[PDB]
Amino acid sequence: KSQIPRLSAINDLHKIWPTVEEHGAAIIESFLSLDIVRRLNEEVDPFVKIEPIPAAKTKDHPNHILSTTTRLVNVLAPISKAYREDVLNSKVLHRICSDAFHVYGDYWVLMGAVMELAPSNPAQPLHRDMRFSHPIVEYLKPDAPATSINFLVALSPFTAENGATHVILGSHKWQNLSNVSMDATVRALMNPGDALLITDSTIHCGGAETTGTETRRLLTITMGISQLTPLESNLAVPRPVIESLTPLAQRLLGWASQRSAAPRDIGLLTIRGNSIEKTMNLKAEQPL
Amino acid sequence: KSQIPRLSAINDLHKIWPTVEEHGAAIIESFLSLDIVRRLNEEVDPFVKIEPIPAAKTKDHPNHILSTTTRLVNVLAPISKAYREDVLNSKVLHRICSDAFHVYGDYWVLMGAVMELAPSNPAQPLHRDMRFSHPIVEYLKPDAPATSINFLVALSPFTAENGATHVILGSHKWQNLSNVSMDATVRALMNPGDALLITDSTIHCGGAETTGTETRRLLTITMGISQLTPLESNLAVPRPVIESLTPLAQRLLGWASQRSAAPRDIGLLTIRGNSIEKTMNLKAEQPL
Ligand SMILES: O=C1N[C@@H](Cc2ccccc2)C(=O)Nc2ccccc21
Ligand SMILES: O=C1N[C@@H](Cc2ccccc2)C(=O)Nc2ccccc21
Ligand SMILES: O=C(O)CCC(=O)C(=O)O
Ligand SMILES: O=C(O)CCC(=O)C(=O)O
Ligand code: NI
Ligand code: NI
Repeated sequence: KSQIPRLSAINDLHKIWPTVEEHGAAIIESFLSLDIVRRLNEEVDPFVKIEPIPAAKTKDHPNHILSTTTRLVNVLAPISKAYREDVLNSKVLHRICSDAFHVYGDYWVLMGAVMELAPSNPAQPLHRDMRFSHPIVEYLKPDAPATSINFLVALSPFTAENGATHVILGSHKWQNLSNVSMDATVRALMNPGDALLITDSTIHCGGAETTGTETRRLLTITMGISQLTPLESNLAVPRPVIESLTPLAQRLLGWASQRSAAPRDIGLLTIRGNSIEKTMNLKAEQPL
Repeated sequence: KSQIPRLSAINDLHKIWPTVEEHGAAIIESFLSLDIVRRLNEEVDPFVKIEPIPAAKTKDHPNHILSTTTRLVNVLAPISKAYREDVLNSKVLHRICSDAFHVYGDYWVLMGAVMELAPSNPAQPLHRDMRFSHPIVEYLKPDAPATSINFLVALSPFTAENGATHVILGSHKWQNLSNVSMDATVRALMNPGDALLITDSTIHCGGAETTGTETRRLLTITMGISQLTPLESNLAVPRPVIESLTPLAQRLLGWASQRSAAPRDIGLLTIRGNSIEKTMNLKAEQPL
């Protein structure tokens, strides 16, 4: 069985989305530079350590899906300068997203999260994303273009023994799910900064951590059309932080109005025919 | 040809959604009381008068669909006490919406707008709503439950001669649109406070104003699943106004996290497993 296609972020940029469209998955080598990975890790480190279990009793929106050996930290903009500046303005991410979502219109971040898997974390069951937040997605026609995609960025090494992600190639086009098995999977072996890109229909899972010593970390960036509601809110992010961002980054975090691809688009999150950014007089690129 | 079913808001409450489900439209008699209509009208009056044309050059999100003899005013919460208190907490609206959207989960306001049609306003072309903002909706399977519904509330009399809404009964189930004609329509004749309820698949249009003297006004409330992005933003609504609302009204305006109907729902607009309202310490029902 054939492996996940590997593509250069520098050279093969126009080939990335067509590849995912065909196979359901692609590995983007050096999606983030090692410098960006280093700064991202440093900035999120303490927030990963203080994060409780996903289904902690203190939470009013507990995650009952993820294992107790998973830690997930979202709403990264206020935590990480590298995220809000480098990741949110990634030329590669934006080319892929505009290739992917042009049929629908504008796109934004549905969730940007760091996930850290403790030693001996078991494999996740094979799944498609979005089913515990957006039931609407299951009612889309089979040939509907993907309404969200997920960049699974390695922040530490992904190996077969430490739980590298499994994917079933071609499974984004499957309607009958009788042949879903771990026998049908291939692995996303990745160095830090490489990204596995999948769609919301790609059948995949986190792998089993089998060493008992290694901690695997990733940055998962679910990008989706602006017509779908994000899993996370940036409503509580301080205005100085928001005003430090580019207009594009502001749009990605829901601090701007949005547009569909309809020829006479009437817009999303508008205020009596005017945008959020015009109405609130929202500055951009103001240093902290 | 049969007329639009007419139902009591007081007596026939459980019958309303089943009726719309079957026929694509229903008239809810006295959906709003005359007192609520009176206060709503008084409060929005000046904002309708100052509103420019829908496609005004001053706007960065112009509406190129609506006629120059239409005035549309949305983001009503800061304008109208009657809207934000009485309309947003309507027992009838909430029963219908929970009946309609239980398969998907939470719902909210996609747009609440007052529309005023000037004398001699021409008929709109026959259409389905949501096509100039949510291209995603066209990619839903034919049997997918409606993801949004529209309450067209009469704020002045709707008559045949002054442009009462046209609907094609049963058209919410149509896939082939070859028989779409004004010959297939019936009218929503309504007194102020009556509401025409349709789905996002019901083929309908505003009627022709033929008197040359009468100004027709309506309150259009598009309610939709919380998984779809609103056409309008309440991000710029002052915090004192938001904190005056009920928790339910806050949720409807995007000032709360949201839930899907998935058995192990992980939530929408959450902040590291906690809700917007918990994180921002958002008060509710604090008088101005
Ligand atoms: O919690 C998340 N569940 C997944 C689904 C899933 C996870 C584990 C096992 C089975 C299913 C999801 O739908 N979305 C995301 C996306 C980014 C990070 C976490 C999740
Ligand atoms: O501008 C709006 N266009 C309509 C569609 C339409 C209107 C006129 C003529 C043809 C199509 C819509 O999709 N949504 C709404 C909903 C509430 C108020 C206005 C509109
Ligand atoms: O652990 C991984 O590599 C995959 C994680 C994943 O698919 C998820 O949490 O949704
Ligand atoms: O004018 C009416 O009664 C219908 C208005 C309408 O359908 C719309 O503007 O979307
Ligand atoms: Ni997943
Ligand atoms: Ni309409």
